[PDB]
Amino acid sequence: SNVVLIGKKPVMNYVLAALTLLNQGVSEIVIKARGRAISKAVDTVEIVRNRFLPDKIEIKEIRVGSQVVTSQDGRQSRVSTIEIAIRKK
Amino acid sequence: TPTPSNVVLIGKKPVMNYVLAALTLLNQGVSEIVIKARGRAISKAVDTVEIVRNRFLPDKIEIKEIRVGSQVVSRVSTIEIAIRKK
Amino acid sequence: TPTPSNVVLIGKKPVMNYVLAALTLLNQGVSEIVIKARGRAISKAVDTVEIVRNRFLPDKIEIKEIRVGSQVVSRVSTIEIAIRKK
Amino acid sequence: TPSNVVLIGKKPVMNYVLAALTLLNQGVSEIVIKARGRAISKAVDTVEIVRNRFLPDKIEIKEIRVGSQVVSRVSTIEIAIRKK
RNA sequence: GGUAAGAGCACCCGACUGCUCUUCC
RNA sequence: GGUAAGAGCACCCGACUGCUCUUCC
Repeated sequence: SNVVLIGKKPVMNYVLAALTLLNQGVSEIVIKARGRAISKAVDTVEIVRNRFLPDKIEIKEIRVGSQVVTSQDGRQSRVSTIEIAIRKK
Repeated sequence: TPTPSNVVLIGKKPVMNYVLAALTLLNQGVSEIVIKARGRAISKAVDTVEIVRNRFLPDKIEIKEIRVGSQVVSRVSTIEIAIRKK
Repeated sequence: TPTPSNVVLIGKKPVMNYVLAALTLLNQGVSEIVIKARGRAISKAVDTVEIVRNRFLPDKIEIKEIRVGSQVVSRVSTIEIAIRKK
Repeated sequence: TPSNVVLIGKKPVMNYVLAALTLLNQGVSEIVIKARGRAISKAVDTVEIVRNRFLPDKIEIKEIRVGSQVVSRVSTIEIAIRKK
């Protein structure tokens, strides 16, 4: 799987996961997140770009969207989503 | 009629504020607007865009482009989502 | 598709702070940065750029793009100067 | 100095706005606003006031050039604007 | 989660007041 | 006698933003 799913863990967890994927020869990886984690996704990309691969990375695609989920009180709600496909240059 | 800025800066306010700003711009003959945000508010930015497109102007608005970045403060993430009617 | 940005924001601190930030970014491998400012600091933004291109990296840094604008406050002017390695 | 040039100094921005608009209203199609040092922001102000408040959808930013001059060093800006 | 009320730090736009310097009637 | 327009410095106030925090629902 070339997908890094952003969650509640510190951003460095996902940064290191992504870096590990890139170092293992995986040409293209996809960082995915929804709701509050969206900014963390962006962080994950930027750190990967700005701390470890200052030139060896490019953003292939950014896609945003929405999905309906049932909250912890059984109420249907819309949640934003983001996917960032990046690859080595 | 003076030309308003086509930029909606997402900040600390509720999403509805920015949805209303964006829709006000679009309804006043502005063809393309840019939603900008930094840090956690990036989520709000996305919310705003989605809320503007799928809910209140359906089938009329295109996401022209999405640009992410970093701003030196330490650093913080940035996003700019350019959308337009189509 | 747009290449992610790296922004240095200008304020009222001594110009060398911002020059330092810019040079640091450029030396780390970032090939293009954006110097942003609002109001009076616009002058300093220009300063930063010039100081970057004339004192440290002569014949290495070029101006990619200059954009001026306005933000509602009343109103304040804005500048963005994108510079790039030749 | 060319006749289509507005040089920014220490005067309130309204003066330079008025000079620019006077030129544009007298039939001059393109004008250039020039400034140096701290007045640079004022130059931008002038331009922004002219194209957004006085003549909406009629003025284009043709070109912006920044530079340096020796006095110490001072920054310079030139902003060429034109009618659509 | 909240058009619930506040707080600290950083960053930054603008203003008042005092002082210094420049340019007048 | 008048005290304007700028450039600095000090202090402070009012917004915007970023990052945390407290209480309340």
